[PDB]
Amino acid sequence: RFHSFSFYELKNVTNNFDERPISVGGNKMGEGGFGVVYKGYVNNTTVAVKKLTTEELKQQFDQEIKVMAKCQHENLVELLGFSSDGDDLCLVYVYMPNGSLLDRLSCLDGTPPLSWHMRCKIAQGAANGINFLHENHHIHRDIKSANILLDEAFTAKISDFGLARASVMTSRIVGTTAYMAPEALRGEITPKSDIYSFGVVLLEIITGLPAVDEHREPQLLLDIKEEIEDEEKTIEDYIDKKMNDADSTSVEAMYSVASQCLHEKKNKRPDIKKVQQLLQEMT
Ligand SMILES: CC1(C)Cc2cc(NC(=O)c3cnn4cccnc34)c(N3CCOCC3)cc2O1
Repeated sequence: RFHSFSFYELKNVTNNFDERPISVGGNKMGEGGFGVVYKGYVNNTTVAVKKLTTEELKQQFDQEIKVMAKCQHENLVELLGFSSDGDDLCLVYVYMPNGSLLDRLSCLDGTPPLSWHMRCKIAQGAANGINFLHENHHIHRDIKSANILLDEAFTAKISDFGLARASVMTSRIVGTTAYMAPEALRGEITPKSDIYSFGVVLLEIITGLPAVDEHREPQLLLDIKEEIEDEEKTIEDYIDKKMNDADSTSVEAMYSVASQCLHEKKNKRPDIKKVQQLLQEMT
């Protein structure tokens, strides 16, 4: 039971959708690729209002709402309402004060680096969210650090279910290439591909490096697995130098999970329940 807003009500919430930089007194918070996300106030509740071909975008809008109606969990973003009355699409969520894991890993706008302790809890939280989705027979298809949000306590919240499928190959290959498993690039749809993408997220957590950097060797973060396997680099060479509380044993444990997640044969990867347990044993 979501609150069916009119589009006009959401204009009064968002100051008729004002533009950019929130770090210097603005209201627009960010963009993923499907919509622009605005900060607003419904009574005293802080909200995030996402303003989104038409048929494909309308299908993602309906799929977001359908997934959110079925799936409530502390490690999933909470949808408060929607509006689709006058040929315009909006999604209103509970506000996440600490933004995305990507933003916090990059220390965007002067935020302090995440500690190893906090990074372990974020990894666990994200895995619990993905487990819930998979337990409810949903494939996310776009797991990445930009889609893991963080509340006031840095609890991880999986977001953006527009591309999700309630589980075969597909014609239209979707996802972010730096996170995608080989079989996903070939066009397969499977929960095993979400596991692979989570492996890339775990590498971002360990290293603080972006998943892709055109100005680096190797350009794709997933390729450090091969460097470490061939012993031309070590895990210690890549560990984020913006932490001071990272013990070798637990970092090695998380890397072992990331390595298993990034197995190139899909059927050799752990399922999400095993990933959850391995991260639980790490802590
Ligand atoms: C000002 C702060 C520091 C607080 C804050 C919150 C959110 N997001 C949300 O509050 C939010 C809640 N549900 N939701 C759903 C989709 C996108 N964003 C959200 C985002 N996002 C913008 C879009 O890209 C992802 C990060 C950035 C951000 O920076």
